[PDB]
Amino acid sequence: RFLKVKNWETDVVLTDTLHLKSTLETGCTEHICMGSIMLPSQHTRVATKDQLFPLAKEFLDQYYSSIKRFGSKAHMDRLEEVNKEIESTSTYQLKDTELIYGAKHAWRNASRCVGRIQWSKLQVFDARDCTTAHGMFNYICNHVKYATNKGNLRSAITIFPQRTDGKHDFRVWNSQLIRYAGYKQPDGSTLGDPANVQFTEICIQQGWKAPRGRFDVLPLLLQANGNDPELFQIPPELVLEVPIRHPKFDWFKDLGLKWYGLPAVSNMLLEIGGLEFSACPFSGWYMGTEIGVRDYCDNSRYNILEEVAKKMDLDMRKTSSLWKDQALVEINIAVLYSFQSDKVTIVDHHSATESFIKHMENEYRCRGGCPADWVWIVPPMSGSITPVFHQEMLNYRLTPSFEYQPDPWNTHVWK
Amino acid sequence: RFLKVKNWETDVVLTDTLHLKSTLETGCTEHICMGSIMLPSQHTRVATKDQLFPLAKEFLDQYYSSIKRFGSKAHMDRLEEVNKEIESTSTYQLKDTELIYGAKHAWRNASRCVGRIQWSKLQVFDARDCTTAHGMFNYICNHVKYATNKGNLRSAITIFPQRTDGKHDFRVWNSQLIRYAGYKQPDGSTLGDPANVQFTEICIQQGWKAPRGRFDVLPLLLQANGNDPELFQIPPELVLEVPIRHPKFDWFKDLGLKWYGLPAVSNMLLEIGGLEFSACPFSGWYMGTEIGVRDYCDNSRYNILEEVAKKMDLDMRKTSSLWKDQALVEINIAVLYSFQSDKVTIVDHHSATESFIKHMENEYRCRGGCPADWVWIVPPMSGSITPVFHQEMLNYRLTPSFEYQPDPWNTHVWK
Ligand code: HEM
Ligand code: HEM
Ligand SMILES: Cc1cc(N)nc(COc2cc(CCN3CCC3)cc(F)c2F)c1
Ligand SMILES: Cc1cc(N)nc(COc2cc(CCN3CCC3)cc(F)c2F)c1
Ligand SMILES: C[C@H](O)[C@H](O)[C@H]1CNc2nc(N)[nH]c(=O)c2N1
Ligand SMILES: C[C@H](O)[C@H](O)[C@H]1CNc2nc(N)[nH]c(=O)c2N1
Ligand SMILES: [Zn+2]
Repeated sequence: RFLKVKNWETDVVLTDTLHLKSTLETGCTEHICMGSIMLPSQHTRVATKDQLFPLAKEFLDQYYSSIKRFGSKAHMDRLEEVNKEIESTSTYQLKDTELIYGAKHAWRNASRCVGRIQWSKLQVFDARDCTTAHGMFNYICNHVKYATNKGNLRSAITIFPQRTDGKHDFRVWNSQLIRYAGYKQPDGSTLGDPANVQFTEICIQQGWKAPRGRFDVLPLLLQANGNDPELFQIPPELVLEVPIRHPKFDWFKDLGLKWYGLPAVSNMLLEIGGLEFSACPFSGWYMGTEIGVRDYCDNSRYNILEEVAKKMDLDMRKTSSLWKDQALVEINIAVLYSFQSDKVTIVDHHSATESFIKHMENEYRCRGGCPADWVWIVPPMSGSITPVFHQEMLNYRLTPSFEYQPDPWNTHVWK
Repeated sequence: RFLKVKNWETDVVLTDTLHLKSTLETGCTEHICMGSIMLPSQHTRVATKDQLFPLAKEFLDQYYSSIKRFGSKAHMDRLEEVNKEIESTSTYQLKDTELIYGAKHAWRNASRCVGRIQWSKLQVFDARDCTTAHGMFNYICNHVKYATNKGNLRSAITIFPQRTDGKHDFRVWNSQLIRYAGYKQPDGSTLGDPANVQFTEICIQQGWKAPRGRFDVLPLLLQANGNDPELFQIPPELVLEVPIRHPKFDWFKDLGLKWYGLPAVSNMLLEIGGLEFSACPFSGWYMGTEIGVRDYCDNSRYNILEEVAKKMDLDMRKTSSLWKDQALVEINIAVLYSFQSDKVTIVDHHSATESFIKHMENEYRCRGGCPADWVWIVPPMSGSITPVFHQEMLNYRLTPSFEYQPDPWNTHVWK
């Protein structure tokens, strides 16, 4: 088919033929839709040689087709050359160019990502020569420094060697390079970030000297070629942080919150031409809601709506006073304010969602489509006053892609 | 299968086997998901006699199974009796009991409805004896009065005769029984409600004396047995309205807004046992966001975020001041306040979404499932601070159901 998606705020219509090239499955059948299951058996990530050539063939056929050298001799030699090498070694290696293309297009194809207008502006750091945890720590530190750029943030990805057998496997055990620690208390309450409490304990299991407080930058746990991971502390000077004040409430400093500048997802798996990159941390800059709404106000995250309402002196008795809503807008005004007053790159959820629509336009004109996940594109506050609420989005799974993968501490055969 | 849905705020898991009894299709394939297309060719509504018996059989098999008389003689006689009548007339008629059951279960199965905890408490008004537009006006007026109950709102539905040939067809041309008018201006701007401007013109086409202002209660356009529709004005005393003030801002009265108490969708189609009820207006009470967020603040609806921000004296220059968000919480505090201070039934979006989770529990315990549409369940503001943001929902199409249908003024062969 050649499906149509509509915007109901603007009566704009686009036509999607890109979904035809789609390959992977979604979890939805004809009789059930599953667009709200968080981690489906599809989106989560062992492969053989027979399976491997079509995936190389397909990938190389789009990559040459993109530089305007489709199916020619430079193409067919390269198809022959990897075909041969996949006979010989049963796997193969990517040209430096094929890696940059594959990486940028895994982001371009990430349907849950609102910020994809910047997909082509991605710095690829090739760390396929890495052998040790120390080498990983060094590539990662150089990633942080470059991406952070003293607050003028830049998108980057660092790609450690691809999985081979499966038991020799590079992994960053952190879910993000920079996260705050999470400790449980005597009464059972939680200090820091409740999300990471299990991870924080694994780091103490391996000998972390926790400064058992709130915003405690976790160390890195780096697994190299299947070996047992090792702890490393990012130099504090390389960890940029923003203290959250408000442009009205002088008591907002007293709240005493802060966040890190650099969102940098490290636990994902990067698929290119059938090869699997189990360590591939990637970074950009924050949309405000990801801190102000989710990090700070999720019930099982920092859960600050309590204290902020109290200090605003709010009708906190009734549910229908909307005191939760009132304090969520102020918390998000203060996150934005703080970040921009410190020259640290941040986008508000209005600006970013307007850009995604602009982006969808381009993707539909110059590519014939753009897979998008409305459940995840719409910002977690003020949904319908942002234009993506009113935009129909076809979700489908293209490749190259980022995929979820099981946490290594269940998989990793220890020793 | 026997699928599992998770809540990620509470780590609660439910098992869904109800989807197995599902019948209709959703629009999603294995390779595409379409859970964000507004009106899919599925959800929109001509049927023959061969098709008709299985649908009667299936419906009667669940209805007797519910009163604890599954497949017995009272059952088999009734299956024989409608089978015979479907031979004879090629259609059939529903027992008063089968109509109440079918109606309540069309609501129970409406996966986009957040308020379904009250599905069993539904007043069914059987208007299948109606022959004229005047009879329709009278059934509808009695609906409004009963449902409104002087602000203590009650759920009701009024069911005009089922479609037969297709060209003799009862329709309420209004989309809701009570809506405000929409007129265009000289400069092209819009007074009233821009949604209805086409409808408002059709009513003036048929001779409405528009009081060309804002909150102008539209007249009813009633089509009876295929005949050309006729205009009727609900008695003003039967149209309950709530003037919107704020519990801080004395200037909020000066804004000069008001809304009607009774949400009452009239343009839907009710499917029961294979029979199609083209006129079936149904009502309950409002969730606040439906007025404060969508009606009042949609760009192509009343679009009041401008004036409210101005009066709050807001940093309206930058996008990232979040002035749009700030004025949306106040507008929604004032809608709730006003409605409850006037003893008119209204639910806030926190209260209603907590109830839907409680409801989902019951539906999964005592029925094995509950189809839900996350795109439409999550409230259009403060999504993630309400528990339905964190709840995975399987969407699937059961029957009896409400279905969309084309507007009659394109279909109706005039004269
Ligand atoms: C440029 C600034 C960026 C912004 C503002 C941004 C924003 C977001 C947001 C809000 C989400 C939803 C996830 C959540 O809310 O927790 C997301 C998802 C995602 N983004 Fe982006 N992102 C950016 C850059 C990047 C980069 C550089 C990459 C890859 C190189 C990337 C790939 C992804 C992926 C894979 C997902 C998740 C898809 C899934 O879970 O299946 N993003 N992003
Ligand atoms: C009891 C109070 C009720 C509340 C608070 C409520 C709330 C809602 C909301 C917020 C929606 C989403 C639509 C939108 O936002 O525009 C919805 C949809 C819907 N509701 Fe309910 N509703 C109520 C009663 C009812 C009743 C009495 C019926 C039927 C007898 C019903 C059947 C439906 C249907 C069919 C839909 C739309 C599904 C679709 O578009 O496919 N609801 N409701
Ligand atoms: C580079 C970047 C910039 C930015 N601003 N935000 C992000 C967050 O992206 C991601 C978030 C998650 C976590 C899913 N959530 C935790 C439970 C649900 C997984 C991913 F794979 C992402 F890519 C990334
Ligand atoms: C009884 C009741 C109570 C309440 N509080 N709200 C509603 C609204 O329900 C509905 C809304 C729509 C319109 C869809 N929108 C317009 C463009 C998108 C269609 C339906 F079929 C509904 F049922 C109904
Ligand atoms: C159950 C549901 O799928 C889950 O809460 C999703 C909903 N949409 C989301 N959207 C974003 N951007 N991030 C999220 O974590 C989620 N969580
Ligand atoms: C494009 C999208 O499907 C459309 O805007 C939907 C999204 N979710 C919704 N949810 C509700 N409750 N009401 C709506 O009108 C919509 N609109
Ligand atoms: Zn789907």
